[PDB]
Amino acid sequence: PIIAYLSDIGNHDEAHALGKGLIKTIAPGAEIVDITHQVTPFDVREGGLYLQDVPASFPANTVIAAYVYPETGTSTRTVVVRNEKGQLLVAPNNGLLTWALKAVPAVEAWEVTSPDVMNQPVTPTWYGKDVVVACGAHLAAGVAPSAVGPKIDVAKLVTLPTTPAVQLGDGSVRGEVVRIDKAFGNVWTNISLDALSGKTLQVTAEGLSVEIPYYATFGEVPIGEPLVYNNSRGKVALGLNQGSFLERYGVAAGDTVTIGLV
Amino acid sequence: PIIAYLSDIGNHDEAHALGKGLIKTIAPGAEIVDITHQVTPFDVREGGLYLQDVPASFPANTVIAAYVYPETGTSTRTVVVRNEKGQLLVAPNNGLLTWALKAVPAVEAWEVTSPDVMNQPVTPTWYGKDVVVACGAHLAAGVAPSAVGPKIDVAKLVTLPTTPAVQLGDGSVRGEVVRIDKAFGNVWTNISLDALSGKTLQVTAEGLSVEIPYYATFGEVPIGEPLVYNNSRGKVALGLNQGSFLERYGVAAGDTVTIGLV
Amino acid sequence: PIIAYLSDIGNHDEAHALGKGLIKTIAPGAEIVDITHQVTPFDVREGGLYLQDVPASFPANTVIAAYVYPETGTSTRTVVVRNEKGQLLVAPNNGLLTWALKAVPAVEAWEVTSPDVMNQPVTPTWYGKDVVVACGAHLAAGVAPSAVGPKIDVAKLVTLPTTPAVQLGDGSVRGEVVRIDKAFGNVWTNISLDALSGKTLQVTAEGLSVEIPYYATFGEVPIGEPLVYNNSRGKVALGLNQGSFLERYGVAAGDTVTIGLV
Ligand SMILES: Nc1ncnc2c1ncn2[C@@H]1O[C@H](CCl)[C@@H](O)[C@H]1O
Ligand SMILES: Nc1ncnc2c1ncn2[C@@H]1O[C@H](CCl)[C@@H](O)[C@H]1O
Ligand SMILES: Nc1ncnc2c1ncn2[C@@H]1O[C@H](CCl)[C@@H](O)[C@H]1O
Ligand code: MET
Ligand code: MET
Ligand code: MET
Repeated sequence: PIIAYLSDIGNHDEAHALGKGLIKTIAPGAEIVDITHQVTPFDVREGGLYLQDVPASFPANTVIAAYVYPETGTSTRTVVVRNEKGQLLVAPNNGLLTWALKAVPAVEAWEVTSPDVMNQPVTPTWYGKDVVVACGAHLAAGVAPSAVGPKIDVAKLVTLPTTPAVQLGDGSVRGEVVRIDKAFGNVWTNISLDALSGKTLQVTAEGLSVEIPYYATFGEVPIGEPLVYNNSRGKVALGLNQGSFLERYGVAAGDTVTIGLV
Repeated sequence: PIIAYLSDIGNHDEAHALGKGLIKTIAPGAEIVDITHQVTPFDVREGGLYLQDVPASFPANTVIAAYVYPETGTSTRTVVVRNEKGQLLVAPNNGLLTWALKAVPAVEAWEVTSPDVMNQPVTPTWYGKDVVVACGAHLAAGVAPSAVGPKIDVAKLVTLPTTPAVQLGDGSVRGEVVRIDKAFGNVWTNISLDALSGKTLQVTAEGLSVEIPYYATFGEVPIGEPLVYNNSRGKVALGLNQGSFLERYGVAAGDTVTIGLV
Repeated sequence: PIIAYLSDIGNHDEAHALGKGLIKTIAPGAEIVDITHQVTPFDVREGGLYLQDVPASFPANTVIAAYVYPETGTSTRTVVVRNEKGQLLVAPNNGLLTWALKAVPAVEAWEVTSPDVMNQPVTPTWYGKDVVVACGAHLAAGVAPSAVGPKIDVAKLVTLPTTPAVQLGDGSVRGEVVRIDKAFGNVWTNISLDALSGKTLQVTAEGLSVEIPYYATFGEVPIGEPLVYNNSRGKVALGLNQGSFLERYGVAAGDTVTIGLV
């Protein structure tokens, strides 16, 4: 069994590793694979976006244990979700799993109430470790999901709002910068390729209007010059060959962007 | 067997991983779990604080291999310590293990002198890899601790000084900021809750004097507002709900802080 | 089997971990050991330098899967190399493996052409995951190297240029700062000790000329003062005891440096 592990606690001190110690105590045979622990502090949306493509990439016998949990020690509970692939996801019921479940939908869910899957005495400021990680490790060790607490309708899993890309009427699409690919400065939108229907495109945002060609990969434009492309996760992206589209055009996550032909 | 691994060498290049290569060469069956490699360069105190809670969180069959070793290649030796839980700790004898052993005390110790647990030819500027990690991997592979070198009285393990919290006489406690919880800006003191005996508290430091209520977790105060709480490791902490108490009040590690009722 | 994994994609989000998911899907029994994912974006030279000492440190049954692949989705292919130790290396054929193969030379090589070792449909902007990592995992799972595609003469592996240290005639050596040891600010040159033949040395670069003694380790000079030493990888290095030689003298990677006796 594999536990895929994400938090916003950072990798710069022992905290994230104390969770790993707990995993090994409960499930010594579980293989721990970090997703990241560098989610922006308290940023449930950034964390959930990071989780979107994890289900498709990991084996079906994976437990995804993930928390960005500024609600720790409150009425906000942790949930377990079995998705269509056979994976189990454990997380605060705060919208963290919105995109992972869009990608690979939930078939059953449960609320985590049983102390026998918790690390007691649970500390109020770290439910991330003592409820989420603890329960993920019990699932990895073979505890049945239904033994964590009551079933709950898939419909009661909290979701955060997602802005659809909208076709405007002439052929251009008004959408949104979903995230920055921060290592490189590439800009990832929510605009699907099949929504625009070796052509060129007009791209519009508050800062500017530029004409940019479409290519399959960075190297099909000269160093420093821009391209629109289809990114690894199926959506329209903006970049510069071996440069930072973020720094040059100052785009930001959440900025409305409008894209259309010629 | 689990090797829990900490250094100040960073995770930004291959150096920390070359230790992992050495572990796998000596003990292919050992599971490597990083603690962190981002300890501040040369900061034995920060490293040792990071190690304090590792013994309680990890299984008893764990070897804690840890170095912040600006004394590498000198007369400062490496030691092996068996603690009350059955874990083995390997580290420079430079105070790095002060807090881990406060938390879970040493029952026996040894000086590392036998070359058969060293990666020879030992390089003078990296005893961290060639003595500490190498010996940790031999311990993980089954080498007996007594085979590393001479026994030494627990009393000769080097410790760094620790400032006790002092009750002043009226009911307030003069203490010290032990560390900053850097991902979030929470401030961790050495003041125990049972030392202050839903109340409010006066907190005093050089920068300021403010009145702050006590709660069990961040979410019991509105976003942006301060709380005193009991942190996950048993000590009094200062934070802001989804904010940085460090940045707002400018507190620092090592600052004397005084806290008392109403 | 061990997969040693390097990229320039960063560890701050899920991308590097999606490769790990793919590894576990193809080779669940493979142990994944990160080298680093913090190579500077697009910096093939920095990545290859990081890989130089990996072959010697890792077991012979290691697959080194490494990519800094700004050529992804282009005619630049991925290669498999068996080196003298029995390890397999998988990487873009773009010079990334120059130094790893200097250190432990290639005995056979192959071009990766067979789709049966690729993660199809390969995405054009991430050959790093879908060709390099995918093929590394198949090798770890037992696929034979010759089954990846056509053999190629070791001579056709792309290399990047390396500047030799040159003895100038009087006894001083003109060389080059190969890399900065970034955690600490130590300066690593390409000058061999046996090329200079408890003495003192004159060190010359554009910024300055200073006299610096030679010692085996940092602690043999007082805190804050400079030393020339032999670093862990066999070359002449410049540092300050518990300080940053980079910040004090402003040296940089690629700066010509000249060193000689008295
Ligand atoms: N000052 C603070 N205010 C609100 N939430 C905080 C916090 N410090 C840590 N957490 C939150 O504690 C969780 C562990 Cl359960 C992390 O996920 C973090 O999001
Ligand atoms: N310029 C320098 N001065 C003093 N100590 C140094 C150093 N560079 C690395 N180390 C020290 O070398 C150790 C590996 Cl044995 C690290 O733990 C580091 O603390
Ligand atoms: N805007 C960009 N321009 C050129 N190359 C880029 C890029 N963004 C990512 N990569 C390159 O994509 C690889 C994955 Cl195959 C990484 O190794 C990276 O070097
Ligand atoms: C930017 S890293 C290269 C691959 C990335 N997944 C993309 O499609 O933009
Ligand atoms: C600040 S991260 C949340 C948990 C942490 N251990 C604390 O008690 O402050
Ligand atoms: C600078 S980290 C200490 C060891 C390093 N490998 C060196 O020789 O400079």
